[PDB]
Amino acid sequence: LAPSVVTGVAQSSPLTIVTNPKEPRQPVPASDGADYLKTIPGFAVIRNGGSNGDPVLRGMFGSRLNILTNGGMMLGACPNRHDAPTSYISPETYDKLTVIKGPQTVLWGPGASAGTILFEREPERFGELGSRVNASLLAGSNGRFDKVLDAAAGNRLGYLRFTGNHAQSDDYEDGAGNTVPSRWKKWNGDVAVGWTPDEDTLIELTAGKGDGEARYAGRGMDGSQFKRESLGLRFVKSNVSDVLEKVEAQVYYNYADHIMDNFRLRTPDPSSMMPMPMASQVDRRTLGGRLAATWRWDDFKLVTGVDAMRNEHRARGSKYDMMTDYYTDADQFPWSKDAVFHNYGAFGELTWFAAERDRLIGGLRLDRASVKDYRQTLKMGHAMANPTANDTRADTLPSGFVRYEHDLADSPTTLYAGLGHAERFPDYWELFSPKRGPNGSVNAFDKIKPEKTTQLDFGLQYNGDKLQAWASGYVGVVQDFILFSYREGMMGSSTQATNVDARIMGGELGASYQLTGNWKTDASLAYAWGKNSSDDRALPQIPPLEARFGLTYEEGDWSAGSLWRVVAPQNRIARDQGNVVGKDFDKSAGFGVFSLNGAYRVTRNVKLSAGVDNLFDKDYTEHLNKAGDAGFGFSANETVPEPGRTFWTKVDFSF
Ligand SMILES: [Cu+2]
Repeated sequence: LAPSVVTGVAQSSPLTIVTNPKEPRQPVPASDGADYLKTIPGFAVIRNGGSNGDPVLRGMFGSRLNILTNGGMMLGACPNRHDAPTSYISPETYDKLTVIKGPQTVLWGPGASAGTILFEREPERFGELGSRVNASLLAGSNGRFDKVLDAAAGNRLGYLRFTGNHAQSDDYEDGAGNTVPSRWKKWNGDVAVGWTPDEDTLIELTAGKGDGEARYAGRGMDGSQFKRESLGLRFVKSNVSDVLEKVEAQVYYNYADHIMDNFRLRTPDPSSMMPMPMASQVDRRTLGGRLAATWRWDDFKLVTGVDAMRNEHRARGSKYDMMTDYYTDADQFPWSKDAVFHNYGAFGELTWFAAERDRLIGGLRLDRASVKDYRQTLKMGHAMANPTANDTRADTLPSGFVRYEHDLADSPTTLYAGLGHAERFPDYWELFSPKRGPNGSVNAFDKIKPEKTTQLDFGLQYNGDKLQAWASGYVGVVQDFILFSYREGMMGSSTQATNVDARIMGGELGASYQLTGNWKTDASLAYAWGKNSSDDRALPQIPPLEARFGLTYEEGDWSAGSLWRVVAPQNRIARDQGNVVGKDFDKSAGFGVFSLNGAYRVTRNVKLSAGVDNLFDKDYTEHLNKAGDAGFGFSANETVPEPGRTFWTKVDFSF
């Protein structure tokens, strides 16, 4: 019953991790989605600044990760992924965070080859008139102040819910004494209205908005605006018939309106190729929906349904009169539409409960994806017609998987093995951001092929008395892996997208052990590996081997913890290759980082927790972090350092 700080999350069932994002986390997150994944083994984060990192799963980047919020897809608008999908998520305002590793589900949309990440809120459960309140406050080094409110009220027939947050921090320092360009500020407000006419029926309306800003040590521009607008309608109908367990219907609308520039959170770099003030505004409008039936009978469960999605991207930019020194801000010009995506899919998942110790799960999905290029012109020179203006392209993509789970006779042990095949239609960033496409093509839009992934997942759960253990491995091949290559060319830096063939393997494992009634210990390991077979060399942007060691003492109302994080050097690199955000250049040094936490239950409604992160003020950087920008003093290919010693205190309220 004793409160504690979360430093790692175990895998609680085959391929699946479930955690409550409201619990304090001990390397302390910057109020974004990527940081709350740092505690799940297998995740690493490309750091841009103090917040809004870009999540990598088993070395896989971007849309290979399927990231949903309440069942819906929120997509960013920045062509450089300043505003990756997790940058809009404040996890403390959600109730549950679920990760499913590998291409092992078809229920949640197309293309999820690396895994599926689901932030969800539970519907209120009032049976009579009442209210509940959850809230938290966090105070830390470098002006870190966070504020969270989750209030609801209702009765048997319906409810109203408000969740909200305001979070901010000044620039932090690395372990060498340097101020890193990294301040950020986030806020969210979301309302939910629930109608429960009877216990077999729920209809929920949601709407919310947020905004933010972030300074980016690792970019030429900062994010001065991360506007989000969200609308959602959900309908869940239970026990419809004796076999129809559940019908689910859902629509959602998500809008992102992002501004980056070189003059609101920094000064233009005189020595750079942007000495004049310069702003770029972009937006993304996403409309999608889902309809799913769940059937149960005999020893079988069948989930069947369809989904659909449309999204639209537009941009406009500022102007600088070199003669007048007159600046015309981006909002003075009309939006120019540049891209529209569509997807429609049908999916089905069948489970056979053979006997009591054996489960077979099989899933299939057929997707129809299309995209239209609306760029009339391309942006060295301002000229350039666009060769594929108003062109469309489409494909039809089947995906599926089979998984066997066997429960042992003489132990609390589950073994599993799965084969998955996933096909992903290319990203906005894979089609529109590359300066060049494959050789001989007119552009990336016209030629880049869908990515096709075939992977074996396997592993085991041990749910013992004093020992809790789990392991999960994977071997896989990727046909037409979409890879970025970087060139200088005096123009600046310029990117080419190509398709290559890849081999991947890796795994995660971890154990929890109750030493005594007060002492517990846990460890985890994560490894990922990648080879570019077409070019006979290593895949880029693969995080090195990582281990975590934790030790906790609990005693009635309080606990104390310590944590060692140890990561090996990454000597497997592919220089000047990567994705749309980052590229490899050097082998990384290994490092160790040490942290302490504690927690105290003051009462049943208020608990306190506190941590020191990186106690020894280690100066270090991660393999995947962005190179620092020359305008901030960084040498060439020197990557953004991680924070030095950091103190924080948190008070959680539950009424
Ligand atoms: Cu941007």
